[PDB]
Amino acid sequence: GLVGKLVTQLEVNCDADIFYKIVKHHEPNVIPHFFTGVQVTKGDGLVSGCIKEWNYVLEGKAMTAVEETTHADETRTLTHHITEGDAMKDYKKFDVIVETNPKPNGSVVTYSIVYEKINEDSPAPFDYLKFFHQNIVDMSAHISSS
Amino acid sequence: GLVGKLVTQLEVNCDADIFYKIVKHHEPNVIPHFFTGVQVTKGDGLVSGCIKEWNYVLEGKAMTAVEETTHADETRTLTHHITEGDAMKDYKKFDVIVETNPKPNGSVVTYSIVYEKINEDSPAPFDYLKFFHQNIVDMSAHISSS
Repeated sequence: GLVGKLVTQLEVNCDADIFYKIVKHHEPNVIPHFFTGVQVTKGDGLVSGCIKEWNYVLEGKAMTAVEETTHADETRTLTHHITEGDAMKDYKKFDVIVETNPKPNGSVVTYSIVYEKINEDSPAPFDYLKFFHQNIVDMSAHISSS
Repeated sequence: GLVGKLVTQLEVNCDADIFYKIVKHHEPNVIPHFFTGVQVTKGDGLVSGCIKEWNYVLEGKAMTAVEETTHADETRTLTHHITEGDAMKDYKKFDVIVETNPKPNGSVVTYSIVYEKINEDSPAPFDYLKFFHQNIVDMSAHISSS
């Protein structure tokens, strides 16, 4: 089982398009972290994404990652493509996809971690899944109606 | 974020229908556990599922659960419906759905935990997700071609 996907899906009381625009322009200050990096444009001058080098602390351990982020407004989807860092000691591929859709009924938010392990001895990224989950729960608790 | 779903999805080198029949009739002896219970029939005499009371040790702690299992051969789906036990101290609802499908390309196996927390102070079931993940990885490593 070398190729796989972990998912955490949450219901949020908020319109999908609004919530996506919030997620797209926001990060969890309690968590030690910062980034440096650049904005990417499509060629008309308006940002289409970013490339960031993160310095962060996960389960007590300091780590780095380089991620390229792209977005698709029409499907309310953010994609983080990790190319380098501590995660690449365990994974050949590590992508994080964030989707927001309206309930058939507010909204449903889906974090997916699409991964390929280096070898069988690599863990699956349950530590990252819980991290992203708690971060989006925290951000969702500071948003409210009206 | 009280209602949600956790998913672990794995690729396995095995035909989907065969793998489903394996999963359907198998349990991880390393893990302390046993069950008692009964078989359920649809009314023609052939088993359609089971109702089991599990005694198991999760992350060092002894727990119990009562689960009703049903299956759908045509969609290769097993459904475990938990009605009682330690998990119900955290969740109003706790269902585990196991699906096996062929790759568009072997197979893709999907464990989903569909949950509703009692309150905001309840955890999401990352401990169960990792447990089910490692159990299906273990079972998949003992299966091989030909």
